[PDB]
Formats: sequence, C-alpha cells, structure tokens
Amino acid sequence: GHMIHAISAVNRHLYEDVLEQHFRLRHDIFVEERHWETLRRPDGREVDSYDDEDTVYLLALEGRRVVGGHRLYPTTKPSMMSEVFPHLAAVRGCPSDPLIWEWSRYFVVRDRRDGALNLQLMAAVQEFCLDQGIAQVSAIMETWWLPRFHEAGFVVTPLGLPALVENAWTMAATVDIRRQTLDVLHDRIGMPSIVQQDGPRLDAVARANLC
Ligand SMILES: CC(C)CC(=O)SCCNC(=O)CCNC(=O)[C@H](O)C(C)(C)COP(=O)(O)OP(=O)(O)OC[C@H]1O[C@@H](n2cnc3c(N)ncnc32)[C@H](O)[C@@H]1OP(=O)(O)O
Ligand SMILES: CSC[C@H]1O[C@@H](n2cnc3c(N)ncnc32)[C@H](O)[C@@H]1O
Ligand SMILES: [Cl-]
Ligand SMILES: [Cl-]
Repeated sequence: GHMIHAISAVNRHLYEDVLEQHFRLRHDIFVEERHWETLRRPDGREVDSYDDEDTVYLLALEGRRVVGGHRLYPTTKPSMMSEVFPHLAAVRGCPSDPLIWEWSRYFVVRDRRDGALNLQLMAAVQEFCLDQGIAQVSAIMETWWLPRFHEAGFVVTPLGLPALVENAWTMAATVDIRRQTLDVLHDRIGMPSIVQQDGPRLDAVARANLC
C-alpha cells in the first residue's frame, strides 16, 4: 500500500515534484496553520537553513500526493538546536555526532489526521534510523509531544529545562532508536516495513562523517 519514502541527495532526482509539493505544504501547515511567522516566505515555500544537500526527507506518499512527513538533519553540521535553541540543551549539551540526527517538521495533512498515518510516521523514523545505524534522533519540540512519544514507546532523554518559545512551552530532547520500539510499532501498524527507499543506496552515517 502507501509508504513513507526516504528522499535524499542520492535519489532526489526521482522526487523533485514531490519535494516542491512538500515545501508548499510546509508553508500551509507551519506558517498558515501553526502561525510560525518567522518561517513565512513570499514564494509560498517553507524552506530554512536546514533544507540543503544533507537533509533527508521521510515523506508519506499516496501515489505522488504528499500526505505527511518529517525530516532528518546531521548534527555534525550546525543544527537548529546548536544555532537557534542551544539554551534548551544547556544541561546535557547539544548533540554533535554522525550517529545522532536532528528530527523536525513533522506533519500530517488535515485529510489524514486522527487515522493510521500518524503511527506510521512514528514507525518510519525508527525504521530508517535503524536501517542506517543511526543511534538517536534529537529534537526541539513543544511539550505536548511527551505523551505522544510515550504512547509510541519512544525512549526520551530531556537535554535541558523546558522554556517558553514564542508563547509555547518547548524543550530539547533525544529519542533512542530501538529495534524493540520498532518491532512493537510494526505489530501495531500491521506492516513489516513502512519505509520505501527507491534509487541509489543512501549511506547517511558516511555522509554525516564527511561533515
Ligand atoms: C519531530 C517532532 C517531534 C518535532 C516537530 O516537528 S513538532 C511540529 C508539530 N507539527 C505540527 O504541529 C503540524 C500541524 N499538525 C499536524 O500535522 C498534526 O496535527 C500532528 C501534530 C502531526 C498530529 O496529527 P495526528 O496525530 O494524526 O492527529 P491530530 O492532529 O488529531 O492530533 C492528535 C493529538 O495530538 C495533540 N496535538 C496535536 N497538535 C497539537 C497542538 N498544536 N497543541 C497541542 N496538542 C496537539 C492533541 O492531543 C491531539 O488530540 P486532541 O486533543 O485534539 O483530541
Ligand atoms: C521548533 S519549536 C517551534 C518554534 O521554532 C521556530 N523555528 C522552527 N524552525 C526554525 C528555524 N529554522 N529558525 C528559527 N526558528 C525556527 C518556529 O517559528 C517556532 O517559533
Ligand atoms: Cl530553495
Ligand atoms: Cl520543526
């Protein structure tokens, strides 16, 4: 059926129209729904400094329609946490490791909310990272994510004190990538695999080491 596609520099030649579609959806969702005004752009494309040649996109596709997704960025490069929110990780420190990738821009289009897609996206990050040998993901997230992580069996390590970010309680954390976590989620989503990887093989950890 419908899968989450891993899109990176090595295979984005197969996904250019999907990528542009998702940048516009990100504008509709993060700017026009969430009112994250600092991200507003006059081209109607929500693209930031962490959308470059090293970004990996995990996008939920129904045919060629983007219905959800999230992205991963190597912490061996300057990251959102290290550059924008380092104060959120003052207790434990901002991650910087080929085996830790920064996880952001999680979305589900309105048509697919409160359905099966959300748990599939949770499974997708675990599946991709385990495949790649990535040990943890790091994130800056609003505190309402904590019960969502717990519901999916995500092992969470807070990195600092929660703080207000533009009127919203926000925190920095890592999530442990676990085979055990993934196995339970595969059972729950009723599929042995949720991540589709078309085109040339991606060696994410090798690429992060170059950075
Ligand atoms: C990598 C990640 C950890 C860091 C991030 O990227 S944070 C960015 C979060 N993204 C967004 O807010 C984009 C706009 N929203 C969406 O795409 C979706 O609403 C999702 C957040 C993906 C959740 O979709 P899904 O689980 O399918 O279903 P729902 O939308 O009904 O949400 C389910 C329950 O999640 C909670 N929730 C979702 N959005 C918010 C919010 N803004 N503030 C507080 N709580 C929220 C809420 O409990 C909701 O259930 P109800 O209380 O509405 O019944
Ligand atoms: C990630 S927590 C949500 C807050 O982070 C902000 N944000 C998300 N991405 C970026 C970025 N690349 N640079 C600066 N602020 C950002 C949003 O505008 C919102 O205020
Ligand atoms: Cl661009
Ligand atoms: Cl984000």
